[PDB]
Amino acid sequence: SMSVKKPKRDDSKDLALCSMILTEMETHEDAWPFLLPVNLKLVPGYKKVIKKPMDFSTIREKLSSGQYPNLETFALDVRLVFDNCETFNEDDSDIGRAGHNMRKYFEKKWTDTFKV
Ligand SMILES: Cn1cc(C(=O)NCC2(N)CCCCC2)ccc1=O
Repeated sequence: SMSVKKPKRDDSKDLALCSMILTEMETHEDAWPFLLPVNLKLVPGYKKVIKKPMDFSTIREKLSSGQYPNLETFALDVRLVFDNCETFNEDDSDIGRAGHNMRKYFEKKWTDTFKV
């Protein structure tokens, strides 16, 4: 509360660590469905069904331009990528399984990097 300061973690490396994690995602073999925005004019249903689209390139732009206030908002956009993928794709489709694989891949790096 007012004048009662909770000790806080050192966040000074967060930008560079989130960037490294995103680089790992971008280079993963199963990243291809998520590297660019879904083409809203060529993919039936996407625009109406998926209320907040997100992809790695948009995340990279937001990270490179100071649009994430904290690491929690960065992980929200990452998780949004895979939530959208689950909403729109069958678990066993190529894109659907890629999303599941990428989510697991992300969450381990997140715990390994920040749950010190
Ligand atoms: C996350 N996601 C992606 C698509 C999609 O179209 N991805 C790219 C592709 N169509 C065009 C360039 C490479 C070949 C495949 C559809 C539904 C979805 O949920």
